[PDB]
Amino acid sequence: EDPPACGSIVPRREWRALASECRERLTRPVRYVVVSHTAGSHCDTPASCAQQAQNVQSYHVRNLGWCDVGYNFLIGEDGLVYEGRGWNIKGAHAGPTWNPISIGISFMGNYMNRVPPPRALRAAQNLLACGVALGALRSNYEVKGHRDVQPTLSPGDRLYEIIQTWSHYRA
Amino acid sequence: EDPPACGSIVPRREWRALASECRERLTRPVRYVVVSHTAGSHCDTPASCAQQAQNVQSYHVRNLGWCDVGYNFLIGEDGLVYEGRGWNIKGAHAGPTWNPISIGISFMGNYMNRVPPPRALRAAQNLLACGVALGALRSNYEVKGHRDVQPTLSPGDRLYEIIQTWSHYRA
Ligand SMILES: CCCCCCCCCCCCCCCC(=O)O
Repeated sequence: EDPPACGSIVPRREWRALASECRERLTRPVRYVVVSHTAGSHCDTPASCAQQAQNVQSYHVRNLGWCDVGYNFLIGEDGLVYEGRGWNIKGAHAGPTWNPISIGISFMGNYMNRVPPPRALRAAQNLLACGVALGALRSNYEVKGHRDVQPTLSPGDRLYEIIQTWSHYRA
Repeated sequence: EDPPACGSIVPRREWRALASECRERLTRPVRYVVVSHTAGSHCDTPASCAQQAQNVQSYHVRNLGWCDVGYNFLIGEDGLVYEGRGWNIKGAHAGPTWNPISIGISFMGNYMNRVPPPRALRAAQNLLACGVALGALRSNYEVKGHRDVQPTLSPGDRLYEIIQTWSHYRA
């Protein structure tokens, strides 16, 4: 229901997601974007990646007791973006400092010794673009690695060096 | 014009397409979008869909002797948009009356007794928005079924019924 909709995103319902219980909202236009990797399994198909979105969310909700999967968005290697908390709800990916002043997107998989296909990178940037068009993101926006803000290897050596060559990337 | 690049499209190089020998351009902004199906085998993974787009292009160039894949864009059930002749080049999808004044989008598969998945419909729709934003399509552009402009079943009863419900569909 109620879809138009931008950057070709797989809606929560499409991926058979449990419902959110999160309330805290993000004050848009948002300034930062933090890229992480789930550090979980990778997947390269609509089917496999939906099952992985579930797996990630399930771990976050049933096990860490969170109100919803931690990320605002998840990127699959199938080149599709999966809906997490979204543009409006504050995420849980970067620590109390960074969670309310940024959107966090996560690439499903471990990218330490592996690199994400061009399509996933496309879906990523394309995702950010839609964000500006929406007022959710800030056109002047800045990109940061998960590791650029938290003692963590995330989003992986391989992927980390790519987002640095991104134009909107700041260190 | 309107600089920022739009949406996620799998480029030619990526699905391994033969080089295009087409030269006749379209006059921007285009007023019509004609939707068809390939009535060929469907595909639901980036991997399998790239092959299929190739099979379709192949069949058009090698067997029908066209300058390129007939469609301007192809949609896969993997939820991805496959680049063909693209926005600026007259295609070969709908006859001499319609090929000079329209964009042809084809859904890979036969949608007579199957509907395409939401991710497919979503990609197709997001693409059209991309066209508008770019100025390749009129903001008031009109979507037509292939059967509405030529005598064919394509784009399939199921998919035809769906596009009828689109904001820009005019029989
Ligand atoms: C290049 C970046 C993406 C731009 C693509 C065009 C954006 C138009 C599509 C916006 C979605 C239409 C509905 C409005 C949003 C909503 O209802 O939530």
